[PDB]
Amino acid sequence: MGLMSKEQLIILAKNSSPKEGEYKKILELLDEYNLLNNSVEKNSIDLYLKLNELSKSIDIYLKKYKNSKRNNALYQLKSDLTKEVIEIKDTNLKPLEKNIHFVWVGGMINNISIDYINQWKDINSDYETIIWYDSEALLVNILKKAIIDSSNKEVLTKYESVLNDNSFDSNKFYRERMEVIFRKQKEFNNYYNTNDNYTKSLNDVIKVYLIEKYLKTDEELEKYINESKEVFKANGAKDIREYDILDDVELKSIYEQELLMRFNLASASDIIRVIVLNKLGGIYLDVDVLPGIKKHIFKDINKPTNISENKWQMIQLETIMKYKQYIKGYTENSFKNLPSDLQEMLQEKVVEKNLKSDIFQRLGDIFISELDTKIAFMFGKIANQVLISKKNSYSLNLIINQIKNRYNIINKCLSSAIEKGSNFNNTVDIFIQQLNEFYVNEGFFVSKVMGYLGDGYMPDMRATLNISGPGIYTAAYYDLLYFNERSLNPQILQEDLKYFEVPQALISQQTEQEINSSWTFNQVKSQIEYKKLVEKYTNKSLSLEHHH
Repeated sequence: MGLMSKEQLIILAKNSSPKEGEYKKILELLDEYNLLNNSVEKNSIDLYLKLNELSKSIDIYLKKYKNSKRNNALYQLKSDLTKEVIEIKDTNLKPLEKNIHFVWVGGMINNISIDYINQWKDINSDYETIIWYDSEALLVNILKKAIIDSSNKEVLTKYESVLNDNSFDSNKFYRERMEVIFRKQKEFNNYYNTNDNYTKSLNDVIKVYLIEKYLKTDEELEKYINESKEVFKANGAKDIREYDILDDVELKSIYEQELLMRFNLASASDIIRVIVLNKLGGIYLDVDVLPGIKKHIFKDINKPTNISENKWQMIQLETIMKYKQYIKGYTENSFKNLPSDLQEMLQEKVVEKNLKSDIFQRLGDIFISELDTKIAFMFGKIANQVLISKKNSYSLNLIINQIKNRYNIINKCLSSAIEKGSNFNNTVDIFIQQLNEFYVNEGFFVSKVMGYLGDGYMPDMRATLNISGPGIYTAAYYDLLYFNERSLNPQILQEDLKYFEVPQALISQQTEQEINSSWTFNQVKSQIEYKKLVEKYTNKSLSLEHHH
């Protein structure tokens, strides 16, 4: 079923007055949509654009004749347009390109990640599995760590005689450290643009800079580079510098601003995964996501009442790995603490299965609309750890426009702030000032991006989420469902988002590497990390008690 017919709307909206010109436009647009929906081609994108026309046509009538008796039928039709978008998205399916995309930029990929990736390769021989990396950025993590470690040492040496004084605390440490980090980020980019270094190979530039200013040896860095490239080539990885991934001059600059001025590798990967999925299609996966476990394996075992569903999945993965050894070295700590009769029931359900494909669910043939882009949910929230989309999808285009618009705003106020700012703290203050003065309409957005310059270095700042992360996907889905562009304050409910969910049957998210990497740089973890930093870099040790 689709939209109401034109004669159906005529009967619902009839009154004694003649048809207004704006009403006739709605009616002919409705006719055009319904004729479009009954054709051989039925192209999802062409149908969506016609709905967008219809939506703008209803808004024109509703604002010109705000008391018309037709408005009740017309508002109903307007509501139906959003429901119709969902129906097109889920019935005009085309086969998904059989690509599995992983992204690892900034350094060497971990060997356990290769093990996880290989589980996906084995189960989906009909898919091409690609590990995307950046051959020019293999030293970025080393540079970032060198910048952070020298800023730790610099601050802790400057305040060593006051670390146990009353005024100095962990929050003062991170504020003073952020000034040093900002300065050092500034130092590198000055070197990056000195003479002709901006046209030399980025990897060579970073290597020389690390030798020159951070006491690295050419031998040890060359070894890291070549050994990482060896792992990548041994697993059929693809360099983004060689497959025209960085075609878009705007997106390339955004990628490299995250890569080289914020050293925010999570954000840099947020960019690349969107670019490769839009260019080639398929499914993107974080390297710590494993295939889904088939529903019927453990169905007859009762989950203990206290144990969460996420911990139940951990136990299932641990059971599989303990008795099938698909990934060697997988933890069994959760399994070991279970009562022995539950261990024995879990073990039996695994040992009775013969094939790895009998336990894990293969991707198989996936059908999806050109309008769609699916996203994983974790704890009821959308997370871009898994994405599914055809190439050049309509929703990926909306997501790309969200990135470009958001970085346009951020960079316009960051450049203003850097010009007017004398240090890190007043640069941030001017940044926030400029954001509020010129985006008075968007206070929800300004609140989410305030801490851009401190993200990853300061406790309780994660602006990235609403610039390159899941926050832009919420906005893009609102753009699609309610016929808007580049919206910064979406009004979309938890129900509308779940029409975009990656089927849970396809993924196991509660893996050992996922849980290890899952963290939150909040106040308490910052205080723990600061406490260890003091003992590492000085001979003092943090008091537990405050002296009166």
